[PDB]
Amino acid sequence: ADKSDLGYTGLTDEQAQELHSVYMSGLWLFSAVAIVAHLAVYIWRPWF
Repeated sequence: ADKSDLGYTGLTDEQAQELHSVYMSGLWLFSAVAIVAHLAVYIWRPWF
């Protein structure tokens, strides 16, 4: 016995993602690009 609005059950996974997916999405975004800001910045110095 539970909600999952015996239909909301599915769309949930999507809404439930509206807060989750998105979360783990921007999460690994500013956590990778940043890493670039650390390298990409000290990476455009050397060229040879």
